[PDB]
Amino acid sequence: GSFVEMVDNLRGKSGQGYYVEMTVGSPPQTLNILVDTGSSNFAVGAAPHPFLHRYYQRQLSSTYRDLRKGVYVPYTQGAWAGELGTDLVSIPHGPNVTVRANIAAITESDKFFINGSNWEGILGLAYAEIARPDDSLEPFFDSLVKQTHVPNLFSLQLCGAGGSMIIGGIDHSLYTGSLWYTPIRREWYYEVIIVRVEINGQDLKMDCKEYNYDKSIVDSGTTNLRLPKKVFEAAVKSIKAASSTEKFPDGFWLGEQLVCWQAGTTPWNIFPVISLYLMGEVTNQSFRITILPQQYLRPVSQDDCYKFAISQSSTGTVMGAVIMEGFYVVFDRARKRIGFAVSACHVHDEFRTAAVEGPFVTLDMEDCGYN
Ligand SMILES: C[C@@H](NC(=O)c1cc(COC(=O)[C@](C)(N)Cc2ccccc2)cc(N(C)S(C)(=O)=O)c1)c1ccc(F)cc1
Repeated sequence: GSFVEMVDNLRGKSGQGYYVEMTVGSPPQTLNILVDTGSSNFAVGAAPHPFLHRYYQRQLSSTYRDLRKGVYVPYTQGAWAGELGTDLVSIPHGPNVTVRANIAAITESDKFFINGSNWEGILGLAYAEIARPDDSLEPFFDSLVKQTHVPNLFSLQLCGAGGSMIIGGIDHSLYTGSLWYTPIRREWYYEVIIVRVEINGQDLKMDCKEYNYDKSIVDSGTTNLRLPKKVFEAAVKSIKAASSTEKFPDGFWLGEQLVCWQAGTTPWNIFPVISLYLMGEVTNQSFRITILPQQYLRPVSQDDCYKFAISQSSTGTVMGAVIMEGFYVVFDRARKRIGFAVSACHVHDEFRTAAVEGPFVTLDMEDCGYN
C-alpha cells in the first residue's frame, strides 16, 4: 500500500495510551504524543515533571512564537496549565509536510501525565468548538488541512494486548471485510448516534435516547467503554446474567476489583459479546459493531489480571479504547462520517471474532439524539 510508511507508527502496549512521534521546532525536538480524539488542543510537557522523560524546550527553538496568552485545560480526567505559542510541527511517520501549529507548552499539571506511559504531550484531534481557551484557537488537524493538500481524513488502528494512524487516507492492510459509516452528528466532539444495544444477541430494550443521553462520542484517549448510569446498570445486569456460569464479586463489575487467571487460561467463552448498533448513512439503515471480552476485559508473573473496562459516566457515552481496539476506525472529516471495519490486529480466539455487520432496518433513529 502507498501509506506503508505510516503503518505501525503508534506505540502503547503497556495499556496507558497510544502515542505518535511528533517533531516540534527548529532544530528538531521529537516527543511522544498521545493520540486523542476526545479533545482539540495540541499540548506538550514543557518543564520537568516526575513522570516525563523529556519535554519541549522553547528557548532552544528559533521558530517558536510566544502568543503571550495562558491556557488552562481541564478534562474528564486530569488538568493542565501552560503558555500558548506557535511553532513548526511535523510527524516523521505521518504525512510528508510541516505546518505551523498552535502549541500549548505545559508547565503545571494535576493527574494528567501517567507514570510509565512514555507519552509527554497530547494531540487533540477533535474540532475547534471544544478547544481551549475558545474556538478561535485552530486545532492541529485544521491547520494541517488549511496549510497543505493532505486530504481531510485520518484513520486509527489501535492494537491491544502498537498500531497505526494513517493521515490523509485509508490503508487496506489494516482491516478485513467492509467499512461501515455512521454520521458525525455534530462537529465538536466526534459525536455519533447509538440506536440499539445487545448483550449476546439480546436487546437491552432501553429507549435509544438513553444510549446518547447528553451525547455519545469516540475518544481514543479514554480507556473504557463509558455508558450513562441507567444504561451501565442495565448492561451490567445483562452481562452478569449471560456470564452466570461463574460468579464474580459486585466490585468487579464496578472496576473496583480485579480477577486473575493462570497464564493462558482465561475462559473468554463464558463472557458475552456486546453489540452497539450505530445510525447508518441511509434512511432507516443501521449497522452493528460487536466486541468480545478480549476488548472489554483489559489486562493490568504466572497470573493474568483483568479489569472490567465498561464503566459509568455522567457526561454521556464514551467509546474509548475498549471499542477502538476491535476495529480500524476511519475519521472521515471531509464527509462528516466515521467508518468501522474489523481490525487486522484485534485480539480474539478461534471461536469468536470482533464483527462489523449490516445492514439492519431501524426506524425513527433521528429520535435517538439529545437536544
Ligand atoms: C490516556 C489513557 N486514558 C485514561 O486513562 C482515561 C482518560 C479519561 C478521560 O479522557 C479525556 O478526558 C481525554 C479527552 N481523552 C483527555 C485525557 C485525559 C487524561 C489522560 C489522557 C487524555 C477517562 C478515563 N476514565 C474515567 S475510564 C477509566 O472510565 O476510561 C481514563 C488511555 C487511553 C487509551 C488507552 F488505550 C489506555 C489508556
